[PDB]
Amino acid sequence: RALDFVQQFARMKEQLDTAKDQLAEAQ
Amino acid sequence: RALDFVQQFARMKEQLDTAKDQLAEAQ
Repeated sequence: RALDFVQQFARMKEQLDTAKDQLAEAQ
Repeated sequence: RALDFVQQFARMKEQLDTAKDQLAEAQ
């Protein structure tokens, strides 16, 4: 309900960070 | 508790933009 969503949102934040680092490596 | 969904949609917006920029760099 709440804790599960917090974990999910931190997960997608780390997803975003991984995507940004991949992008930086690409450039 | 719609703040959760709004923040989630913002996260997906940022992820989508990152993926689009990755596509542009590959091109």
